[PDB]
Amino acid sequence: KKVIIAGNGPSLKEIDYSRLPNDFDVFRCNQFYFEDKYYLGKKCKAVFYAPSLFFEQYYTLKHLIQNQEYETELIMCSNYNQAHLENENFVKTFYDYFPDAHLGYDFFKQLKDFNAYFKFHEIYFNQRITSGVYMCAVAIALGYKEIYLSGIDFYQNGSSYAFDTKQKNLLKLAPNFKNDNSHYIGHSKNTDIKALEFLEKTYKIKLYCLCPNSLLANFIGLAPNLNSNFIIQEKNNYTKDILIPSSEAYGKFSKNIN
Amino acid sequence: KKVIIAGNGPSLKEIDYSRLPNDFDVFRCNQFYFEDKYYLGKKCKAVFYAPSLFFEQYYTLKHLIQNQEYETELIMCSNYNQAHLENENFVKTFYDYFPDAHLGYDFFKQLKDFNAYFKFHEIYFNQRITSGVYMCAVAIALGYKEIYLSGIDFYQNGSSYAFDTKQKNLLKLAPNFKNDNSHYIGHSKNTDIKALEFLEKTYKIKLYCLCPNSLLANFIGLAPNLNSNFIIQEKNNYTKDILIPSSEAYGKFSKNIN
Amino acid sequence: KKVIIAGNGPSLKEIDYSRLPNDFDVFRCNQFYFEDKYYLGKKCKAVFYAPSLFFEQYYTLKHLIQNQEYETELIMCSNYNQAHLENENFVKTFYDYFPDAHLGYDFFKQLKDFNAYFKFHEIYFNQRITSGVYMCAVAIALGYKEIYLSGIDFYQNGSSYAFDTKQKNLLKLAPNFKNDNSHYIGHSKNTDIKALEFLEKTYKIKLYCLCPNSLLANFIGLAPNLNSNFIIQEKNNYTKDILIPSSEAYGKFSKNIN
Amino acid sequence: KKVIIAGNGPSLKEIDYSRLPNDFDVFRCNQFYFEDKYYLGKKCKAVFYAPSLFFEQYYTLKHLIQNQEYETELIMCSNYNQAHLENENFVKTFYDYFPDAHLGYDFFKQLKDFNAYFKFHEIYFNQRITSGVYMCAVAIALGYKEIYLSGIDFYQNGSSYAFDTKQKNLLKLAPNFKNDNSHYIGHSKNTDIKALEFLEKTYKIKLYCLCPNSLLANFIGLAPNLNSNFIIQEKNNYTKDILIPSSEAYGKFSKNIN
Ligand SMILES: Nc1ccn([C@@H]2O[C@H](COP(=O)(O)O)[C@@H](O)[C@H]2O)c(=O)n1
Ligand SMILES: Nc1ccn([C@@H]2O[C@H](COP(=O)(O)O)[C@@H](O)[C@H]2O)c(=O)n1
Ligand SMILES: Nc1ccn([C@@H]2O[C@H](COP(=O)(O)O)[C@@H](O)[C@H]2O)c(=O)n1
Ligand SMILES: Nc1ccn([C@@H]2O[C@H](COP(=O)(O)O)[C@@H](O)[C@H]2O)c(=O)n1
Repeated sequence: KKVIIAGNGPSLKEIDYSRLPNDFDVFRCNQFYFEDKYYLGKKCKAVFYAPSLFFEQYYTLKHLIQNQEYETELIMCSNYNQAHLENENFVKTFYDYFPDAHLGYDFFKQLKDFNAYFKFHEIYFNQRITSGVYMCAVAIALGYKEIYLSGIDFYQNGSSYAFDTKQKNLLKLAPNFKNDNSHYIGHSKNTDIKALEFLEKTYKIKLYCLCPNSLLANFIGLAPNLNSNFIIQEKNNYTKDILIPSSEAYGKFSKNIN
Repeated sequence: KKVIIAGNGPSLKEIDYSRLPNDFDVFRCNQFYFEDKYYLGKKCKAVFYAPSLFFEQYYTLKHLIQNQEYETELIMCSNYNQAHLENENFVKTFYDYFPDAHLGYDFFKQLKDFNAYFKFHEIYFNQRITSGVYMCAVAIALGYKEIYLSGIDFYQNGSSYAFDTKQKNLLKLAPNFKNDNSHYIGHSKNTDIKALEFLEKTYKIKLYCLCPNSLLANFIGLAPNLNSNFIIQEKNNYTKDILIPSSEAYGKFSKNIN
Repeated sequence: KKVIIAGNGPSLKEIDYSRLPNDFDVFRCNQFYFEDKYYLGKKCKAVFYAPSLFFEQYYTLKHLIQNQEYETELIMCSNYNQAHLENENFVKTFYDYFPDAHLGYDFFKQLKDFNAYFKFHEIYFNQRITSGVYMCAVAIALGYKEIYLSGIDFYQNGSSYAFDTKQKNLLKLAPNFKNDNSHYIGHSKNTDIKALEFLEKTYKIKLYCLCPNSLLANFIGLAPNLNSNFIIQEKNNYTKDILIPSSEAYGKFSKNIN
Repeated sequence: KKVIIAGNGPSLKEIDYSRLPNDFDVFRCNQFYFEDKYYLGKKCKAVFYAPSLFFEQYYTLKHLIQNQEYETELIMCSNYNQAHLENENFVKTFYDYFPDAHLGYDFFKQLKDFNAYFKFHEIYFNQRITSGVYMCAVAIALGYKEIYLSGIDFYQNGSSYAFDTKQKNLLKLAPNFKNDNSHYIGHSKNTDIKALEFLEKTYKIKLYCLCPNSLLANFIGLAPNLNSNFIIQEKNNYTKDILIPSSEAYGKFSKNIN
């Protein structure tokens, strides 16, 4: 199958749907569910969460599924086996706390050349790919060959996500969202582009751009027009903030955070 | 073979023996040996002990076997790979301290969907299945297809086991037994029933109820009447309290408790 | 092949050599090299050392081999995977510090029933088999079927080894040798005999006794008279004390002792 | 293929090139890149770095490759699984920090007899083979059969490398280079020679000497004259000091040093 990999940049709201492939899987990450409409449908092949709020995102995802807001086959933690990026015990006990999820690194590390590329840039130059690029790597390891990108906009003029992230619960869990620039300073356009180009060339897969007005389109060729249809389903009374587990839950998980 | 899984609720003493299957294995757990009569015979396929008193139960079981009070093929520790439920070193060194026993989780974790079901409810909602339900999961992983339940009564009106648990040694090892309600507050009827229903539906096995007067019978269909016979053998001068290992034994095991 | 397993009791010096099998391997343990004559030849199939002085015994063995006093194919550490019996890091890094040796437990644990037998008696009853019995278990795991025993005398009237153990270096490394009873209080005749009987019956091997005047002969049938010959080669200017590694060597090994 | 293994002794500059084999791979180690000319070409099959400065050497190597000063297929850390020789966490997380490199011990330990030989001499006698000998062992494990040695001179009259090692960055990272004798006191000619002889005899490979005026030639037969040609390419504006990673990089790696 073809895969659609979606960041949460503004271009998530400016997909050119006439270019949407006929039969695809969808990869979403992080606060994707803050979206005000189902820009890519409610069915996900995989959802990816950073290690830092994985405990609360997993909880929240279960509520989303129970609520029939989204479905997903795979749940991925976007880890790297780096002490500075993730809690060591969290990773060691992962499959025992989250038996229906995966460590994304199980797949990422299958791309040796890209693992090496990432680590060198991260460790020595503080140049860190974003989640969207990480999902691409995992897609490639899973055997996907045609990758359609959207919602990747390189944090222009602030973090500027495709939705309002200033929500009480997320702000309390992750105070970095209080300010306009909440993402890692080590991210950049060039870093993401160079990484994507490395992946395409190294693993001989194909990248397409679904959003013609995104800066991404200056670097990645457009998905072909197919005259596809898409009705964007609206959302109302939806989950638009992360949920906070009880203090008893935190206590049971306390060896696995910080 | 068919398996009979026995909790230690009052219904252990009100089995409808005309419904006992012809050829079965028996699973017992915890203080099963406190029973005043051999309500299910002295031959067990497996005995299951919680991690918390495993050290003393193993010792006690060896005495029971040496004494010809019970026989058993398998000895299981009912663990979950959760730091809040069990001592980490205990689990790591288990097969070296108890070479003829098993960690039950070796089998429980083979039921991925149920492992995930359990962990989510336990961690986030403090809803904990009971040992009887854990034995069912292990039975399923071992390949059993027809499961006959008894002694499961959901702790109605106190812990109310089928025997007197207020015994000197057990009270000293586990002071929680001093009070009428000694079991985990996180247990409940709904939690056990929902879990059992999940297992039956997910793994396409069959559950039966051996005790028509138990509340369990409101939820699980009765084992068919077969006109089976059973003479309940009495017990006298039997082991009705847990045994306490020497202080030298505790010293050797001290890295594996608390 | 048949194997001769030798403790270091007084009966080591009263082997009835007319009963020595025609083609055998020899297992020796601990301070075997303190012997004043080659009671079993200088060629060993295996030598076994307790964990406690393994570091110095390995060093000493290399000197014995370099000196052409003994040869051996296998070097075994007689471990049990018990924190109270052996240093944990020592066991974890063993093959990296001693690449041509083995942990005996790699073989001992292949005898599940006997592993369980040992652990239960050791942990709960403080009944500890001796090295001679441990070598028997390892012999069985290695596939030996006929086991000829000597030098097993149950520490009658003191530790009373077949040689003088009051040597400067051994006394400094292991002050317990200063007193007449230097062995573990948890050893006994009954414990060794019961264990040997368990092994013979459980693994359907054959035990023989090479020393007709040893108390062992009250329990184990005599090796058949074959009219075999044996000239006991004398030893002179031989290594009769353990060697002590340099303080630099101890420093490098310091994580692996105590 | 045949392999050329190069230490960084003065004889690196006195190779008899008429003896250079026709088709070979090249192994270099440590500060090899300090060389003022390409005494063995810019193409390496493998480069080996000691654990102590591996973090900075890896960084530096990437710059050398980016700069087209050298190429290499394999990057090896010359480790031994010894706490006194290398940082434990460094070794445990190695493949996650350096995904395109190898722990040399993965290969060294495949030579059991030599692993045992090394450990015994190192631990008990403080007799430590040099990197050149370590590369030979790894070459043998990789399947090389004909080994041509150069740049091995046993540190005569000081460490006396084939280049100036008194460089600001190396001196700051490794103050031992400030003095004329900066190498391990535990190295010696006899130790290296005995080890090389052990390897040749044990693994039935062939050693040759490329440098007729080196003391090595008193012990190892000369590579046959083949009338081979070689033009030594000069180096200018080359990297002649190790590079120092940023303080942010050190912070991310801080669990893996000291
Ligand atoms: N303005 C934005 C916001 C998010 N994104 C991308 O969306 C993905 C998910 O966002 P976060 O990793 O910050 O949660 C990342 O690739 C991020 O870089 C973007 O490209 N431009
Ligand atoms: N009154 C009781 C007592 C025990 N039981 C069940 O018997 C099994 C063994 O009891 P404990 O896990 O508390 O040792 C559990 O399933 C427990 O819930 C019950 O269902 N009702
Ligand atoms: N008097 C003795 C001395 C040693 N032995 C046996 O010789 C073997 C080696 O002695 P030690 O394990 O104490 O080093 C053991 O089986 C020990 O019990 C014996 O049986 N009688
Ligand atoms: N004067 C020298 C310098 C280095 N060498 C060898 O070059 C190799 C690399 O040097 P170092 O391991 O010290 O970095 C080692 O084998 C070292 O012994 C040598 O033989 N004589």
